[PDB]
Amino acid sequence: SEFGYIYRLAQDYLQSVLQIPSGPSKTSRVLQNVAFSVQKEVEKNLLDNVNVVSVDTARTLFNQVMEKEFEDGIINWGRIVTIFAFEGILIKKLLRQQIAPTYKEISYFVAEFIMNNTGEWIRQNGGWENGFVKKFEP
Repeated sequence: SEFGYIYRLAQDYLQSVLQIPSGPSKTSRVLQNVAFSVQKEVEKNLLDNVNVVSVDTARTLFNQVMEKEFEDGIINWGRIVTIFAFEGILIKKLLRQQIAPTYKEISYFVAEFIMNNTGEWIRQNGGWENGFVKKFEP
């Protein structure tokens, strides 16, 4: 439910990256706008010499990059938006390099990280609808 909210955010962001067909919530559309901006820059600043052949590789890649994104233990909405930006980067490299034909599997370990590492802060700072949306909405 709390997890299930973040899973929907992650699933929505995935469906937008893959350009897949109601409609996301305002919260989700606001997140997708800011996340895709960050994604464009992060993919720029980095990834080639690593082949994402498996969803277990993208999960392993995700933990490696995000444990470094939060090393100092400081968190803010900008860092949390970078989580979704990196999920989009891994989907793209997965779609290309998967030695295989998984939407659900990626949404899950993105939500697991957010829930298990930022859930308390997100709540204490307004949640998605009273903290993130209020800060990033037009």
